[PDB]
Amino acid sequence: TCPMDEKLLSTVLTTSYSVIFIVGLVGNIIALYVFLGIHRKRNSIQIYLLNVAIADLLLIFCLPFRIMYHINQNKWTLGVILCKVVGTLFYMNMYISIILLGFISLDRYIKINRSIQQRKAITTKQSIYVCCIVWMLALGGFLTMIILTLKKGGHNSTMCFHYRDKHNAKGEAIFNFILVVMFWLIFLLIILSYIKIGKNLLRISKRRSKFPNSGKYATTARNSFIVLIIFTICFVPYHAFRFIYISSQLNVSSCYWKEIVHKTNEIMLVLSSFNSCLDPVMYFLMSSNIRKIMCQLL
Ligand SMILES: CCCCCCCC/C=C\CCCCCCCC(=O)OC[C@@H](COCC)OP(=O)(O)OC[C@H](N)C(=O)O
Repeated sequence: TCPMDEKLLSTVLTTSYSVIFIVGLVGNIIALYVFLGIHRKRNSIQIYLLNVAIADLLLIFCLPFRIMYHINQNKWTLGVILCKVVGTLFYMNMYISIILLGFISLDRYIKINRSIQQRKAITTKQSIYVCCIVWMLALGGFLTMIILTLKKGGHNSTMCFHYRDKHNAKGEAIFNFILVVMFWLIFLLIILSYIKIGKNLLRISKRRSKFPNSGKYATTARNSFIVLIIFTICFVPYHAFRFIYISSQLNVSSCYWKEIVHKTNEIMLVLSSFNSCLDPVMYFLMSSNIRKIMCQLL
């Protein structure tokens, strides 16, 4: 290996992940309470948000093991089993979050731009179907990768999450390439969905047929682009560098490349978990009723 100094990396990762842990924990607990407590009835969007809250709660649950490993001595005291379990559950949660984000955007685009009257709220059915399908497929992929790693591989060690070349497991390289291309497709769908939502609300505000509360359309138009840009800044960096990460991880290379690649990936993961901790606060603020509840309570 090439052991370059990483005390500053350890400190920044520990503090960032601890802040993300506390913020995402409080955000996701309050979000779960407001999705099961004060929402006796659920809509498709509320179902998808509840599942994003669950996925993110599991990501904040994954965080403390990462902070322990990074702060203790940058050494992994537990077995290779727990290493692979946490390292796989984290990515499982991230890509479940991203798929559910895409699904919310798609339903908002079918609800806002093209819906003329309503849908008679028959949407919770296929909402629960799609959420259960995606969760089961994600459990399938997570267990597949964890069993293909724990037994088929020959390499286990006493340190975790560190940079390891995937020449020992090319299946993981191809799995990550598949995941990156599908994330870019999902983000293309999100960008189409939210751009079209903003444009439709902008034109409707431009006509302004009915004078009363015609400005709420401006607020919603800004909110569409806000959530698109937050998702764009919190995810596109990581998945844009991941192509270079895979390309470097499956060829002969010097170590100096390896330190910069590893530390870039650490910062990008800090960003990704930052999104997973923001999203509940985003739903708290963007909803009129919840924002009024918070403002009158605070
Ligand atoms: C329609 C098909 C969609 C397919 C996915 C279904 C939903 C998603 C379900 C769960 C993802 C499971 C984890 C996948 C891991 C991909 C990323 C990756 O390569 O992580 C590797 C793990 C180690 O895994 C064993 C080889 O990395 P770590 O060692 O935990 O961290 C190393 C490094 N810090 C890094 O993360 O690059």
